[PDB]
Amino acid sequence: VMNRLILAMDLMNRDDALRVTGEVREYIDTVAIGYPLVLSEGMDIIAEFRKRFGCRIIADFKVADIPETNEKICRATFKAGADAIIVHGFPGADSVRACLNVAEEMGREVFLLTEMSHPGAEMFIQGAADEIARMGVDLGVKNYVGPSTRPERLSRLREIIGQDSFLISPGVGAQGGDPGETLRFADAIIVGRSIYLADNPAAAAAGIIESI
Amino acid sequence: VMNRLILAMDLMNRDDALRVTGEVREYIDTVAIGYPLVLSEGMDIIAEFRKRFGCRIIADFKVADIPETNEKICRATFKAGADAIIVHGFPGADSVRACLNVAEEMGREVFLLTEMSHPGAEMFIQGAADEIARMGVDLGVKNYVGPSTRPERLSRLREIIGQDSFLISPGVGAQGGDPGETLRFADAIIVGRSIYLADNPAAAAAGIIESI
Ligand SMILES: O=c1cnn([C@@H]2O[C@H](COP(=O)(O)O)[C@@H](O)[C@H]2O)c(=O)[nH]1
Ligand SMILES: O=c1cnn([C@@H]2O[C@H](COP(=O)(O)O)[C@@H](O)[C@H]2O)c(=O)[nH]1
Repeated sequence: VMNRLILAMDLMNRDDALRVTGEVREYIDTVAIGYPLVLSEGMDIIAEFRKRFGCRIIADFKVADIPETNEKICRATFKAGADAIIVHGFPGADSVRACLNVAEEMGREVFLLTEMSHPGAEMFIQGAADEIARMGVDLGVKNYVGPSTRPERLSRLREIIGQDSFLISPGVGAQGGDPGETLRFADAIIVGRSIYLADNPAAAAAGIIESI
Repeated sequence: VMNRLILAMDLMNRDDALRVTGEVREYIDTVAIGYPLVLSEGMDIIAEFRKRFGCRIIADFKVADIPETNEKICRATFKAGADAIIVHGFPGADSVRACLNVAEEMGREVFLLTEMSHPGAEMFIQGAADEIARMGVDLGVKNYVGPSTRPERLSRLREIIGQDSFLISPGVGAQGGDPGETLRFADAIIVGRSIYLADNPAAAAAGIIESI
């Protein structure tokens, strides 16, 4: 992705989300849109962003349901125009396969979330993360999400998925992760608050890019 | 699109197509892939390009069949990963609507080809072009294709579709169209041979961009 930087657009109103995204578009061509914005403004916001900014959109929906429901969520999300969707791996292989099947049918991509960046991830997710990553490899997953806040875990994840897989990483800035260190292992970093809550989002994005 | 320039990749072998596209990727982020490449290397080439170059892909398939077949062609094309498809308008409204319905279902876009750039277009297409464009407006089409070789016709087309519609235009360079003049009316120009047959495709792309 451009400058190896993905904007996590978690503002909850359309006007502010459009303003900040437009201000940083010269530095970023990929935006992660999640439920905070979608549940506040509707799924139509995805197509609006894609058209207005000409950016790729990753739906950060952390899909985590049974196979049948996962298929419906993925279909609705790709119908809305998303280029990719983030899916949790802890619910198991059948749930991930359901997402992969819809992405195959619709010409889109699935990103498998393996270990999360927040403190609570140490309770249950971290202990299953290596196996979740190996499961992804076994299913043919080529895109993964791992934690900026734990570079030793990001390194282990990169080890399991190989150099050919694409790995993106949130937890940079506000959560404590460092851009440069994270990019030693991840292909791109996801940054939300450090950019969208900044007094000058464009200056914040430019500063992150210059630091790397 | 980046630099308002779209590469028409009509080489017929994968190695040469990948080489030229990689050489000009710093100048272009949108590639039109048509049947010369797809019928020679397979539909899988679309996903390969999208991944390898991170570019948007327009399938320049000039869809021109009955509604039922158009739906199948569009479904197969979007399944392959194309972001948009070019559809002929001369076969009529039902044929275009079939394409629009599949694009809506799959979160993608349809570009309506209204008047073609080659000499033969004067025989039958030119006389129906204004009505084909008006039909597109009536159907809700927002993306159009018009001829670089006839700027007065491109102007008339822009007049019918309005300033809000997106208009791209082939026939630049080899066919005689001028980049600058075309961009007075079109949002982006499509260029094939002037770039892909050049001794230095990157220098050719850079030269077009500097001229505008
Ligand atoms: O393990 C994960 C997975 N996803 N995200 C998401 O990535 C973004 C990070 O935002 P931030 O830069 O403001 O902390 C938010 O959308 C958040 O839901 C994390 O932070 N950690
Ligand atoms: O009216 C039209 C519609 N489509 N194209 C297409 O646009 C490209 C133009 O290539 P060129 O720059 O090599 O002439 C080719 O893929 C061609 O099929 C035209 O040239 N004219």
